[PDB]
Amino acid sequence: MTEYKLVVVGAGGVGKSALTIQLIQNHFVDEYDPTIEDSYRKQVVIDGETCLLDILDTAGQEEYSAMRDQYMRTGEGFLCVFAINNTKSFEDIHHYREQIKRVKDSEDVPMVLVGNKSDLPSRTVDTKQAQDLARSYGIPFIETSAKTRQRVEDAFYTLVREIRQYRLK
Ligand SMILES: O=C1c2cc(ccc2O)S(=O)(=O)/N=C2\Sc3c(Cl)ccc(O)c3N2CCCCCN1C1CCNCC1
Ligand SMILES: Nc1nc2c(ncn2[C@@H]2O[C@H](COP(=O)(O)OP(=O)(O)O)[C@@H](O)[C@H]2O)c(=O)[nH]1
Ligand SMILES: [Mg+2]
Repeated sequence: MTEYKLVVVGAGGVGKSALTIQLIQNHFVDEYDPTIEDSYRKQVVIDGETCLLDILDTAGQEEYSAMRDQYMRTGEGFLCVFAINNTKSFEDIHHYREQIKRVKDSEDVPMVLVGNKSDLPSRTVDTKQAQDLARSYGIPFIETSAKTRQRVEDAFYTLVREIRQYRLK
C-alpha cells in the first residue's frame, strides 16, 4: 500500500466533481451541488503498485481561504481542470499553479493539466494551445470526458505517476 493525496481544482462548472465521481463510483453526475467539497478514497493498482488514492474534490475556488491553503499544503498532486468550451476556465489555470507553488514554496509540484468536456463539439480552447501551456509548465496534458469516461483513469493515474517521479528528485 502506498497513499497518494490528490486534489482536483478548477473553475466552477468545469467537471471536478463529475471526473472524481466517475473515477470512484463509475457514474456520470448531471447535477452535483457545486458547493459540496469532500474526499473520496479508493484502492487501485497502477504499475504493479497497490495505491490508496485520497482525492479531495474542491468546491469554492477563492484565493483567500484558510482551508484552501491547508489542502494545498497537504495535497501531493493537483489535477488542474478547465473545460474545452470555457476560455475563462483555461485562463484561470495559471492562477491555480501560482497559488500552489506559493503554498509549496517549490517549483516541484506534481500537476496534470486536464481539458475536460472533450465530448462537446463547440470547442473554444485549441488543443495545441493547451499543449503549449502544459509544455511551458513541464506537466502532462490530457483531454477527458467525464460524460463518456474518456481518459478519466488516465488523468488521475498520470498524476500518481508524476508524484512518484518527483519522490525521486
Ligand atoms: O472539512 C473538510 C475539509 C478538510 C480539509 C480541507 C478542506 C475541507 O473542506 S483538511 O485540509 O483539514 N483535510 C484534508 S486535505 C486533503 C487532501 Cl489535500 C487530500 C485528500 C483529503 O482527504 C484531504 N483532507 C481530508 C478530507 C477533507 C474532506 C472535506 N472536509 C469535510 C470533512 C467532514 N465531512 C465533510 C467534508
Ligand atoms: N458534456 C459534458 N458535461 C460535463 C462533463 N463534465 C461535467 N459536465 C457537466 O458540467 C456541469 C458541471 O460539472 P461538475 O462536475 O458539477 O463541475 P464542478 O463545479 O467543477 O464540480 C454538470 O452539469 C456536469 O454534468 C463532460 O465531460 N462533458
Ligand atoms: Mg463540484
